[PDB]
Amino acid sequence: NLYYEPPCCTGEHVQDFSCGPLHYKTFYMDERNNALYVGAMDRIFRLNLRNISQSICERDVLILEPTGSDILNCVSKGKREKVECRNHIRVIQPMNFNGQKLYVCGTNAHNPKDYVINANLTHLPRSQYVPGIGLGIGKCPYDPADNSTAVYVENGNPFGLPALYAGTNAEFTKADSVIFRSDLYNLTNGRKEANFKRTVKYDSKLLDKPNFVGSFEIGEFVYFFFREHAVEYINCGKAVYSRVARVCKNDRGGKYMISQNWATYLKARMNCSISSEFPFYFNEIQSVYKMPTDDTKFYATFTTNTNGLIGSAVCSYDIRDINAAFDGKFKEQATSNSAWLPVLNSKVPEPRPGTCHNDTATLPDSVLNFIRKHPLMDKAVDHEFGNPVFFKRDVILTKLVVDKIRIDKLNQEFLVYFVATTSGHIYKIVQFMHYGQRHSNLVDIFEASPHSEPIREMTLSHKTGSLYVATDHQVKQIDIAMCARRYDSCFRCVSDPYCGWDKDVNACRPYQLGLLQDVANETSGICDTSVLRKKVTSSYGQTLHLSCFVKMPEVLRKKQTRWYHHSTEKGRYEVRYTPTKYIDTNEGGLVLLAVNEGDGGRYDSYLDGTLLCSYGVTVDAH
Amino acid sequence: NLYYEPPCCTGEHVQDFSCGPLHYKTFYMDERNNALYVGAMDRIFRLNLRNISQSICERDVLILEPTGSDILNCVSKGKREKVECRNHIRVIQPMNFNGQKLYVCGTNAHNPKDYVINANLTHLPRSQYVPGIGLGIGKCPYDPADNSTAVYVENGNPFGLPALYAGTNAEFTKADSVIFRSDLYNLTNGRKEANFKRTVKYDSKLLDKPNFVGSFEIGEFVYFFFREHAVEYINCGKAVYSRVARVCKNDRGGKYMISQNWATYLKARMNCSISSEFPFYFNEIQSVYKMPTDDTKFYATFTTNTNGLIGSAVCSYDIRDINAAFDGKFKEQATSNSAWLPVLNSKVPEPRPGTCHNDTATLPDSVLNFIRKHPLMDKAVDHEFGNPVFFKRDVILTKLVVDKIRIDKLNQEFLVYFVATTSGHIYKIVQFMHYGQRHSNLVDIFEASPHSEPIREMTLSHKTGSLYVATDHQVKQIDIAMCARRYDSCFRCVSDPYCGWDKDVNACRPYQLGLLQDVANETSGICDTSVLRKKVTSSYGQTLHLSCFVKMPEVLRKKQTRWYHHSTEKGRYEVRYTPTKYIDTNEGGLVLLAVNEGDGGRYDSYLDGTLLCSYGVTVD
Ligand SMILES: *[C@@H]1O[C@H](CO)[C@@H](O[C@@H]2O[C@H](CO)[C@@H](O[C@@H]3O[C@H](CO[C@H]4O[C@H](CO[C@H]5O[C@H](CO)[C@@H](O)[C@H](O)[C@@H]5O[C@H]5O[C@H](CO)[C@@H](O)[C@H](O)[C@@H]5O)[C@@H](O)[C@H](O[C@H]5O[C@H](CO)[C@@H](O)[C@H](O)[C@@H]5O)[C@@H]4O)[C@@H](O)[C@H](O[C@H]4O[C@H](CO)[C@@H](O)[C@H](O)[C@@H]4O[C@H]4O[C@H](CO)[C@@H](O)[C@H](O)[C@@H]4O)[C@@H]3O)[C@H](O)[C@H]2NC(C)=O)[C@H](O)[C@H]1NC(C)=O
Ligand SMILES: *[C@@H]1O[C@H](CO)[C@@H](O[C@@H]2O[C@H](CO)[C@@H](O[C@H]3O[C@H](CO[C@H]4O[C@H](CO[C@H]5O[C@H](CO)[C@@H](O)[C@H](O)[C@@H]5O[C@H]5O[C@H](CO)[C@@H](O)[C@H](O)[C@@H]5O)[C@@H](O)[C@H](O[C@H]5O[C@H](CO)[C@@H](O)[C@H](O)[C@@H]5O)[C@@H]4O)[C@@H](O)[C@H](O[C@H]4O[C@H](CO)[C@@H](O)[C@H](O)[C@@H]4O)[C@@H]3O)[C@H](O)[C@H]2NC(C)=O)[C@H](O)[C@H]1NC(C)=O
Ligand SMILES: *[C@@H]1O[C@H](CO)[C@@H](O[C@@H]2O[C@H](CO)[C@@H](O[C@@H]3O[C@H](CO[C@H]4O[C@H](CO)[C@@H](O)[C@H](O)[C@@H]4O)[C@@H](O)[C@H](O[C@H]4O[C@H](CO)[C@@H](O)[C@H](O)[C@@H]4O[C@H]4O[C@H](CO)[C@@H](O)[C@H](O)[C@@H]4O)[C@@H]3O)[C@H](O)[C@H]2NC(C)=O)[C@H](O)[C@H]1NC(C)=O
Ligand SMILES: *[C@@H]1O[C@H](CO)[C@@H](O[C@@H]2O[C@H](CO)[C@@H](O[C@@H]3O[C@H](CO[C@H]4O[C@H](CO)[C@@H](O)[C@H](O[C@H]5O[C@H](CO)[C@@H](O)[C@H](O)[C@@H]5O)[C@@H]4O)[C@@H](O)[C@H](O)[C@@H]3O)[C@H](O)[C@H]2NC(C)=O)[C@H](O)[C@H]1NC(C)=O
Ligand SMILES: *[C@@H]1O[C@H](CO)[C@@H](O[C@@H]2O[C@H](CO)[C@@H](O[C@@H]3O[C@H](CO[C@H]4O[C@H](CO)[C@@H](O)[C@H](O)[C@@H]4O)[C@@H](O)[C@H](O)[C@@H]3O)[C@H](O)[C@H]2NC(C)=O)[C@H](O)[C@H]1NC(C)=O
Ligand SMILES: *[C@@H]1O[C@H](CO)[C@@H](O[C@@H]2O[C@H](CO)[C@@H](O[C@@H]3O[C@H](CO[C@H]4O[C@H](CO)[C@@H](O)[C@H](O)[C@@H]4O)[C@@H](O)[C@H](O)[C@@H]3O)[C@H](O)[C@H]2NC(C)=O)[C@H](O)[C@H]1NC(C)=O
Ligand SMILES: *[C@@H]1O[C@H](CO)[C@@H](O[C@@H]2O[C@H](CO)[C@@H](O[C@H]3O[C@H](CO[C@H]4O[C@H](CO)[C@@H](O)[C@H](O)[C@@H]4O)[C@@H](O)[C@H](O)[C@@H]3O)[C@H](O)[C@H]2NC(C)=O)[C@H](O)[C@H]1NC(C)=O
Ligand SMILES: *[C@@H]1O[C@H](CO)[C@@H](O[C@@H]2O[C@H](CO)[C@@H](O[C@@H]3O[C@H](CO)[C@@H](O)[C@H](O)[C@@H]3O)[C@H](O)[C@H]2NC(C)=O)[C@H](O)[C@H]1NC(C)=O
Ligand SMILES: *[C@@H]1O[C@H](CO)[C@@H](O[C@@H]2O[C@H](CO)[C@@H](O)[C@H](O)[C@H]2NC(C)=O)[C@H](O)[C@H]1NC(C)=O
Ligand SMILES: *[C@@H]1O[C@H](CO)[C@@H](O[C@@H]2O[C@H](CO)[C@@H](O)[C@H](O)[C@H]2NC(C)=O)[C@H](O)[C@H]1NC(C)=O
Ligand SMILES: *[C@@H]1O[C@H](CO)[C@@H](O[C@@H]2O[C@H](CO)[C@@H](O)[C@H](O)[C@H]2NC(C)=O)[C@H](O)[C@H]1NC(C)=O
Ligand SMILES: *[C@@H]1O[C@H](CO)[C@@H](O)[C@H](O)[C@H]1NC(C)=O
Ligand SMILES: *[C@@H]1O[C@H](CO)[C@@H](O)[C@H](O)[C@H]1NC(C)=O
Repeated sequence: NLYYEPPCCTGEHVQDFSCGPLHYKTFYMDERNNALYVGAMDRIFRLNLRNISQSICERDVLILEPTGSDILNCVSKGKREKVECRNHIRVIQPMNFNGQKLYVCGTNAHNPKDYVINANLTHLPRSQYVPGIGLGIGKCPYDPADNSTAVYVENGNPFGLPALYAGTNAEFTKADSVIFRSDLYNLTNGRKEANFKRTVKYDSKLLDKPNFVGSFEIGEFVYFFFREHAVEYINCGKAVYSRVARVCKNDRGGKYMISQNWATYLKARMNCSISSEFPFYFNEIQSVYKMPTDDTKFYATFTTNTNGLIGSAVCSYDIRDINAAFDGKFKEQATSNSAWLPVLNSKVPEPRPGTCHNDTATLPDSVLNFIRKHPLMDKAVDHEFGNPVFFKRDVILTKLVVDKIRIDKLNQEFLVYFVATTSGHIYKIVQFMHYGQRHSNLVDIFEASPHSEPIREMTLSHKTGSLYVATDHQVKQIDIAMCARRYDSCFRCVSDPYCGWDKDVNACRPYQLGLLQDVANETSGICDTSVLRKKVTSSYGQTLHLSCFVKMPEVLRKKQTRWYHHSTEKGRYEVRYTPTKYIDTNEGGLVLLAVNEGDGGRYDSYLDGTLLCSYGVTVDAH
Repeated sequence: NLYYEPPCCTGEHVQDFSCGPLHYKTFYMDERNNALYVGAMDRIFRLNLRNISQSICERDVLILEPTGSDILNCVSKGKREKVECRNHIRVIQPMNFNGQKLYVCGTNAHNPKDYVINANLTHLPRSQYVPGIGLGIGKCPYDPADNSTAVYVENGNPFGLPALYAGTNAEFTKADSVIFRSDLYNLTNGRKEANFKRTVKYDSKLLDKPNFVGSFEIGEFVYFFFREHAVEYINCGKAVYSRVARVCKNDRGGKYMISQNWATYLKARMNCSISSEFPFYFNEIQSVYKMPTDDTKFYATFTTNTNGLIGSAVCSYDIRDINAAFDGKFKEQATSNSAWLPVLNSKVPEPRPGTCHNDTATLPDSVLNFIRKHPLMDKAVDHEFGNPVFFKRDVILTKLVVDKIRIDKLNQEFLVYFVATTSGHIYKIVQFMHYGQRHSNLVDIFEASPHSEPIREMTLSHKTGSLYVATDHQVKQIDIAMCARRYDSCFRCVSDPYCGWDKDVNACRPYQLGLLQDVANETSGICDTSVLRKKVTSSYGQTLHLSCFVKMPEVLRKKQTRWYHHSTEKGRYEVRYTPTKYIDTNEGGLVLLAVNEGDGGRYDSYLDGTLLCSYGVTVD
């Protein structure tokens, strides 16, 4: 009766875009030009970032479908031509080539093909040839189901030349998982200046059935995030571990026989666990996110193995801890029958393997010999505070974006995580500090996609204050703050860091100084004077139904509702549920069966000890 | 008016015995003599097995408290005098010595002491001395919080002599975990005939912080069940594994320098996992149970590590799978920096290590050298069907007992597991077979102890049809079949293997041929003619509350309540839950607000697609 929250967000603060079941995947956001590029099957879209509903299917698209030759070879004798032999876009990157243009790569019917196109989704002139395009190693997956990553890097490579860094698995029939860098071309004079870079082929010490979840350029390096079969666990069982790997941007490879291989490739296990004498590990990373303005923090989701009892967690990682693992001890298995042990630093050659050098071919061979035999660091990368930001049983958390909020006049700084689930929901998790410790609270759960439709991509725009979600059927823009629309109660309003309750107008608003807010729940009872007792009348003998929410908000549905009654000649007491007098509803409601005289009076409803709503009941003689 | 199940069982089918916070622990059940012996702090009781409330505190007890010097020395070491420095009974075993006597061992103020007493809880005459009795060191723990085990064996030991086998800690401050056999005495002539047997002292390959949960004499062996730090896991992290260890009762030890050590000690990991490409392990065994008349099956509880996300499982084991591990390949860590690998059979000496022999000192030294370096088998003992009988998230399962109901027709059988939790509850799980596949069903949950009072011991008397639970505050006898008391509905009655529904009396009775029963849920409409049916009226469109149970039984809250509405103008349709019209009640009810003309009709309540109760709604 009192509180009603409109469902969200699959019913304005929500904008949809769809041209059919085109398997939308791969985001590239250009805030300065109000553009959200979205890849799809045989297509790339340029959506209006401010309001993706204002984009038109026929206008804001560029068709990139395979040739009849590539479709023929892909079908062969037997293969699905319906989606598997289409051109699934997997890479969309900003690329400098006589101005700001887009580098695009697609699966192209199991024949990865890359392109360079204008920002307005037009081809370059037919006479315009871009050096390196269509040549070399496949730059994106052969398979639409492959989990790959890529990042186009303008600065820091050998000779100041641009290059694409990428991790991919190519065909699943063959076993060629690789982290590679494209050939270094001078795009002006067309000369190939340096050969490509790649992990040693078929070396399971470098990659063992990886699934890539992200890649970033930071400082003088490029970092890759993936999960893989844990080689160092084989003597104890089968496990999938999470990895961050690192290469120097200026890596040129070693001497003649190994010049095509990385000379600086290292990787480390990522630690996401609940701390104790027996740490509980979430071993399988699902996605990683970096704030565009912060190159020092990485936020990632991890799950247990999805067989058996399931749990998910969110952990955060500081670049100094990542690099600490790469500056620390190496791991080593001396023989195939040996334990995995740390290497004495006195055994490490000089210069230290993994450090950057302008001329890696000049490094002593002992350095290259060592790094090719010790790609794995001994240290597992420390997660901040040694515990998950957030963890949850029986949920698979996948994509995530992270926002930042500062209230400098009250000295409160919050992170807000938006984390997708395999069921199509978004978790709204706020992080805050209290007495030197980090805490989190699940602020909200809303629906972004039906259960049968997985969330394939998620990104975030600080400029538009919107979250973008891609599924197989549409793209969905969701405002990260819906204070006025979503929260009609002080109770819900003050828990959201974007919001604040205005007791004057009795409504939830975007936060500003002077509004009620308690993200950390450190002033419980702040909403007491904002609970407006609703007076109601009822005749003698008829059934009355008291309820705060029409439907209890999802994040609150598993908390305790306790009702109290205060009438004349009766002290205030808790309402015990009897079969034919007091009934509870799964929404925290109170039903009065056979109302008599003494049933009238004050009724208070508390949720985990905090006052939720109040009623004034009057009963006549009928 | 509604189905009502009264609470159970903390309040004629439940009997209590208590003489104070005496820390009741250690059961020994003598069904032939209607006795349940219970150890306690400084006390041992003999309870009437048929009805433990008949027992009298002052009459059915023998005080066994430490000497004043024992208590003095116990607090000299820095222990707490109130509880730690008392004599906690930890072993009660039947023992032949001029008749049927009892072997008793207690912690005795961190100075383990053992005794031999009569079955009626009286001391033997002081003139009568029992050879070997006196010091309990190696026989029961120093610490009341220790998890130890022991079994007294009359037959199969060297020279036909009796012996106590035990796993415990041999030192109160220093760590000396040991699996141990007492000195072989001839109790008639009083001579010490053979020395004790023990695992090599301080050898982490044999025991590494073990917590023992049971021990049994089976065939020519004694088996020990325990969990311990997983030594073969150290290169990958920290873990606790579950083990079964085995010694030959034959065992006399090797030659002169190692004569005191087992020559036949082997152990193997125990596998309790959900089967898949990535098995999910429950690694920490909590208790093990064997049926008195069956030496081929063992039933155990396993938990994940209690830090982090928690689950518990019940797995069963066949003796042949246990011995298959001991007959299989050995595990080996060649050097301290080596992987753990299986040993080529051609490298194993003869006679095969771990096999029994009348004269183990005669075994070639190479056999003894091998078995002392390779105590751990490569194979992990297969659990039956490769999956838990039953597993549950968010609960810690501890003690368990298992009953067998024999069906005459077609040689079938039900197993009923009674499994305690740390919260004081007993899970009642029936296991049944169908097309050669194993199934289980959680039939009931009831309360045997308050949450803050953990369950310390649990046993089962098939003769009396009762289980017995020991807590710090009391002993509780609970009938395993409470058909008439617990179930007042056909729905609940037919699912319990002990019970059957009688339509003539409209009640639940102990099962006999003719009553309705559907443990396997193969005739879902069996209770349709016996469901709760009633008619209700709603005036002026007031809010109406339909319901079947007073309180939904705990095991039924997991299923989905669905209401169907039959009208002459709307047909039979499932009532869609809409916030402005239809609300759910935590006890399976249906709340119709703003009743109208079209709301009238028949309302059937189904629990997971089985009819629970039906309504006839008319509106005026
Ligand atoms: C992710 O982040 C988590 C949170 O930050 C982090 O949690 C911390 O986890 C640990 C568990 O990993 C918690 O517990 C501690 O565990 C320590 C390690 O103990 C075990 O490991 C020993 C070493 O074995 C490795 O190293 C050998 C030599 O290289 C190899 O031969 C082995 O094969 C093994 O190698 C593996 O691990 C190496 C290091 O990771 C790695 O290089 C290698 O490649 C391979 O992967 C074992 O010797 C030890 O076994 C001994 O002890 C057990 C009893 O537990 C016996 O059963 C065994 O038979 C054996 O004798 C373990 O298997 C412990 O040392 C540590 O103990 C100290 O602290 C506790 C209190 O915290 C004291 O009670 C205890 O007495 C110890 O105190 C003393 O010593 C230490 C140093 O020795 C000293 O600092 C201290 O002041 C005191 O003097 C403790 O139990 C820990 O609590 C967690 N922290 C928090 C804050 O929660 C997690 O590890 C991270 N994960 C990863 C992967 O990094
Ligand atoms: C409890 O009961 C459960 C239910 O009954 C059991 O479940 C079964 O679990 C297994 C997994 O454990 C599932 O199988 C899939 O795994 C197996 C095993 O493969 C892994 O192990 C291989 C061998 O590693 C070990 O032996 C080496 C040789 O001795 C050692 O050098 C090494 O250090 C390992 O040692 C440990 O294990 C052994 C044996 O247990 C032990 O003696 C040691 O002391 C030590 O503890 C590895 O080679 C594999 O690695 C592979 O993957 C790497 C990438 O990560 C590659 O780099 C590498 O080259 C290799 O490819 C794995 O780590 C597979 O054999 C099995 O194969 C499928 O496919 C083959 C194809 O031919 C087929 O023949 C198989 O039948 C199977 O279909 C699977 O991949 C089972 O599915 C599962 N069973 C059921 C019914 O669900 C559980 O095992 C049991 N637990 C215990 C502890 O007993
Ligand atoms: C990818 O590949 C492209 C294409 O090759 C490359 O771009 C080229 O870089 C070179 C090197 O910087 C450029 O060459 C220089 O260009 C400047 C500017 O020239 C134009 O503008 C002037 C007006 O100021 C006109 O007069 C001229 O005709 C051009 O239109 C010149 O000033 C440079 O001249 C010096 O060096 C020449 C030899 O290299 C001499 O012949 C000449 O006399 C000049 O010498 C004087 O200056 C030197 C220092 O600059 C000094 O060392 C001498 O002693 C002497 O004092 C030179 O021609 C070229 O224009 C670029 N081309 C394009 C299309 O941009 C990219 O650099 C490459 N990418 C990467 C990452 O390497
Ligand atoms: C790239 O990375 C992604 C993400 O990490 C990988 O995606 C996993 O991919 C596999 C294979 O495609 C998926 O597994 C499938 O899931 C299907 C949907 O199953 C759910 O829904 C069913 C109802 O329709 C339900 O029955 C099913 O239950 C089963 O799984 C439960 C645990 O997941 C288990 O408890 C149940 O008992 C039961 O076994 C699921 O709830 C299913 O129909 C398929 O048979 C198959 O299982 C995973 O869902 C993907 N995971 C995620 C997080 O998206 C992808 O494989 C990677 N690519 C490569 C090449 O490796
Ligand atoms: C802000 O913080 C306040 C505390 O700092 C919150 O108030 C408290 O909230 C808790 C619940 O989180 C209430 O909890 C109690 O829980 C115990 C134990 O609970 C368990 O056992 C029962 C019985 O089996 C089981 O049913 C439950 O599910 C639990 O597993 C109960 O015994 C108590 O009766 C009570 O329910 C506190 O009562 C409550 N008040 C105080 C003063 O602690 C407050 O809700 C927070 N506000 C927010 C988050 O908006
Ligand atoms: C022998 O085996 C036993 C069973 O496996 C082992 O038992 C474990 O013993 C430890 C320590 O004695 C217990 O840990 C403690 O739990 C208590 C009480 O916990 C409960 O109450 C608190 C509130 O007071 C609540 O927060 C918890 O959630 C519990 O509800 C704590 O107060 C202690 O600080 C400590 O954490 C284990 O709980 C217990 N586990 C089980 C399954 O019984 C025993 O340790 C073994 N003996 C030896 C010598 O190792
Ligand atoms: C623990 O110690 C107990 C006390 O000694 C053992 O019990 C004793 O067992 C012996 C059996 O050897 C038993 O003796 C029997 O034989 C005696 C002599 O008999 C022989 O002599 C006749 C004629 O002299 C000859 O023809 C036969 O071939 C044979 O060689 C008899 O005098 C005696 O009455 C009896 O028949 C002892 O009586 C018995 N002692 C007691 C107190 O029971 C016990 O065996 C041992 N436990 C184990 C497991 O070894
Ligand atoms: C005895 O066995 C029958 C046959 O399985 C049980 O009926 C079935 O119960 C399951 C749930 O255990 C029902 O499944 C569910 O369907 C809903 C709606 O589609 C879905 O949301 C759930 O995820 C689940 O899949 C199933 O519909 C139902 N079958 C029929 C015909 O009603 C019955 O509950 C068992 N009875 C007892 C007392 O165990
Ligand atoms: C985002 O764009 C869509 C489409 O242009 C807007 O939807 C329209 O809303 C106006 C006024 O509310 C109507 O007159 C149109 O008929 C709507 N068009 C469609 C296709 O529904 C939407 O309002 C825009 N949202 C924002 C926040 O500007
Ligand atoms: C088990 O023994 C208890 C204790 O003797 C019985 O409880 C008593 O029942 C008798 C009647 O048989 C009453 O006279 C006593 O007042 C009861 N005492 C208590 C403390 O309850 C109990 O009835 C016996 N149960 C069975 C099944 O024999
Ligand atoms: C407890 O049991 C012992 C052992 O049977 C009893 O002691 C016997 O008492 C009878 C007399 O009734 C004597 O003839 C035996 O010689 C005794 N045997 C021993 C080994 O002492 C004792 O009387 C019993 N006590 C009670 C109270 O029943
Ligand atoms: C390495 O290259 C950078 C950039 O070209 C340059 O500034 C630096 O001086 C070089 N250092 C050496 C030692 O060659
Ligand atoms: C071992 O002793 C038992 C009984 O003591 C006997 O039956 C068996 O034959 C003996 N075996 C050998 C090899 O002496």
